[PDB]
Amino acid sequence: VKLEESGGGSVQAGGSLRLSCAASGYSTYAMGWFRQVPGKEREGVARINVGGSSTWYADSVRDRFTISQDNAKNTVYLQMNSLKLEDTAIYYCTLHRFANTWSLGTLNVWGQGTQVTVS
Amino acid sequence: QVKLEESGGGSVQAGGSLRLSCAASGHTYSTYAMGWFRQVPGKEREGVARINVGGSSTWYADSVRDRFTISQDNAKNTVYLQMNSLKLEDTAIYYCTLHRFANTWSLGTLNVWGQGTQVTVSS
Repeated sequence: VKLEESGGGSVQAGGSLRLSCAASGYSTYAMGWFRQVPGKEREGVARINVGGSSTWYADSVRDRFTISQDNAKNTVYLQMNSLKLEDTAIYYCTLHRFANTWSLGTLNVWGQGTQVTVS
Repeated sequence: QVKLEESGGGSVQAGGSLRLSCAASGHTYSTYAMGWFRQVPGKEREGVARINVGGSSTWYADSVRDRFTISQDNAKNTVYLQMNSLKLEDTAIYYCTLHRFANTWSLGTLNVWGQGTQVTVSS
């Protein structure tokens, strides 16, 4: 399976950006984003069960970001709003068959990610 | 040193398709980022499409996702950009560009650059 990522770049504090990630190559699986701020370890940001319904957000982004899916297109979307300097990071699309394993990162499929720079 | 050899592009009516290609020669890494930026009239260059040569991950600008597709021939250090459903405002100079690192690639500044290939879209 391959991951096709979109979006990112620079944005003014308080603004918005939209990411997307399409997976190509299971009927249901977990997909979403982790991020890595320079100097920090990578951390989960948001997940959705593609082909299911459940979502998860890191408390630091809940109510500012929205994750959604297009299951027919095996694609997820991350609407990032109210951006803060602390959100500057590489955002990585990542997938696993199972949401519990997805949370750990270690066994996931990983994209090369996209930079988001909040000024 | 590394040289980027560009081909493709040209002119088409809106709704049509064009392809670009770019081959790197010289010192290349085991994996590296290659793809295109473009410079539309009045604007500075902006990232369009990236692939991890020697890997599989791709990235697209939001404005081109789904219409454009980037692919590779890893062993030939070549990438390809298939542009479908082209719009007037896809008119631009398209530059092949390379960096060792995908996230540095996105900045442009530190990349190796091709000469650029014109794309024009007529109504």
